[PDB]
Amino acid sequence: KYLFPKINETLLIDIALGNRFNWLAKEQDFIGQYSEEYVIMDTVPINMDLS
Amino acid sequence: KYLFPKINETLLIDIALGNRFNWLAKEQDFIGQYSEEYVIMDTVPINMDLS
Repeated sequence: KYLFPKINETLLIDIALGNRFNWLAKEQDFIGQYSEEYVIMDTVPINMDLS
Repeated sequence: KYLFPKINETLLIDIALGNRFNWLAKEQDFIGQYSEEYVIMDTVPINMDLS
C-alpha cells in the first residue's frame, strides 16, 4: 500500500475518415486564376413573311 | 425376500456449455494495474489570409 500505481498500455484509437467525393477530384496545375465557360442561347425560328 | 437389490447402471449425463463471446478473448500478461485510452481531438483546417 505504498507504491505509486502503474499503467500497462495505451492503444491510440484512430479512424480513417474518407471523403465520399474524390472521383470528382480532377487536378489542375496551379496557373492562372480565372476560368469560365459559356453557352449559346436558343433561337426559335420565324415564319416567312415575304412582304 | 432375501436378496440385495441390484442397480443396473449409473449414467452421469453431461454436456459442456460455450461462451457466445469467445472471439473477444484477448490475452494480456497481468502486469500493472490501470490502463487508459485516448484519441486525438480534431483540428479543422483554416483559410489563410496571408496579409
